[PDB]
Amino acid sequence: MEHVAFGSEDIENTLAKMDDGQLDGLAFGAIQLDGDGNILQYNAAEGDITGRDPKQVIGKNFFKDVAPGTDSPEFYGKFKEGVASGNLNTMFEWMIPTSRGPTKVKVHMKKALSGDSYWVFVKRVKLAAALEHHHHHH
Ligand SMILES: COc1cc(O)ccc1/C=C1N=C(/C=C/c2ccncc2)N(C)C\1=O
Repeated sequence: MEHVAFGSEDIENTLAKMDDGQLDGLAFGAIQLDGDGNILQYNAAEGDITGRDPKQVIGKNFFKDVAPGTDSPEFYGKFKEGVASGNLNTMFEWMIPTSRGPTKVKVHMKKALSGDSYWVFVKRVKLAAALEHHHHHH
């Protein structure tokens, strides 16, 4: 009846009942990974922004092709980290380097309700500028 909300208290409960059709309707990115990190689900929204295909990512790991070079303890490490505890709950910002240039965004990974899957949402942050903070060598 109501619309979906990013980082909602019942975001998983809602999506669990919703299918791929509605998922793509979302105004944000949604990616479901398995215990190993294999792309189980992929909403069109994210596929459009990033430029990746859902039926093409299916089976492939998020750090395998979906994100080459993301095999760090900050991203990949956290993913498997929570999996060991049985509740991958992490919320931080990530940099998505593209052809047009790097752009900061919001990343949220919450383990599914069934436990045999993990939800990964992504929302582009607001526009903003920045400067350099370099000093003389010491
Ligand atoms: C939450 O993070 C993401 C969500 C997504 O949906 C897609 C991507 C990323 C993150 C990253 N993607 C890349 C590189 C992609 C690439 C694609 C095609 N050719 C060369 C490189 N790097 C370095 C990332 O950190």
